[PDB]
Amino acid sequence: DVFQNKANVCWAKALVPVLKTAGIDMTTEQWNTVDYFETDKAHSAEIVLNQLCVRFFGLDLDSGLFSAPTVPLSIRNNHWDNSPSPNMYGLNKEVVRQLSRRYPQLPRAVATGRVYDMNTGTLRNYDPRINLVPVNRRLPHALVLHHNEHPQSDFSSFVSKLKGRTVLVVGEKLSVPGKMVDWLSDRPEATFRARLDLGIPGDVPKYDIIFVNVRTPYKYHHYQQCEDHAIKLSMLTKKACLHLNPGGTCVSIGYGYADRASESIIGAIARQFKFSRVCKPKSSLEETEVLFVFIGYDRKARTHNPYKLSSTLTNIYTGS
Repeated sequence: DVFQNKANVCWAKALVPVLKTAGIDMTTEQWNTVDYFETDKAHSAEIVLNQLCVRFFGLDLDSGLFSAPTVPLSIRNNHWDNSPSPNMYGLNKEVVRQLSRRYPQLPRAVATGRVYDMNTGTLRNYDPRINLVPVNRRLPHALVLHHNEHPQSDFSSFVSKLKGRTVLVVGEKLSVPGKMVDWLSDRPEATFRARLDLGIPGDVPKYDIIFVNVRTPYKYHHYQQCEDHAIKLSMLTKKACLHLNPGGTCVSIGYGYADRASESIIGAIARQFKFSRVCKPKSSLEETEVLFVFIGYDRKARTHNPYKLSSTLTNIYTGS
């Protein structure tokens, strides 16, 4: 039983038959290379599928590699399962055929659940470091050249300088001088105590400022860190838009949008605000770290130009 001692990995479950269409059989050890499996947290089966697709085959879901409507990934009662729905996935053999000209051993990889090393064209056993980026994806901004191990960033000063009276801090505790601060976290001392992997609870009230004080560990690459953070942007940063007063502000720790989900999520958040920017205060030490800044929450219809935030991210990360 690969899911022994796990209570919150329905998503990994649901993925078994999807992954099986590409010959993949994940062991417990291999499942532990997914952060949320190891820490036993609620996750999106779809984001995880994209992660595994890249690691195994060096390609993300926009390649169409899993676009065959074979197995459903569905949500019922906030539980992932394979119950019938119009949200289906599976190895697409036509797509495999198209890709085989450029990637001769890819059909064998997807037949036998082996890693297609985009670097060598040769087959490997599973290792999350072999394919660090999807080769099919045009990255919307540059990624950092070097990552180092710094202490955590102290954002107290930054937040205290924002306009607004009422603050909700989500995640790690933060003192904010001169403002009222509610605290949402899974700790006994929190104003609102809840499991943050289940998102901002519906019964949390509205605020002037929401600061998502949540980090994601760097393991292999900026890409990995970014895609592991994506679910938190969905569950916290995006849900935070429902907990803002008119004209309110949401600020969130992030790592850009290297992956397709982060990009989509950020775009959908950005459209609900009059202003959206990215910055990296002097207090932000970890090289991949940035703050997404969303100012002036409204319900107005509005297009978003992703080139604005992408330009800024490229500048921050390349020192340009």
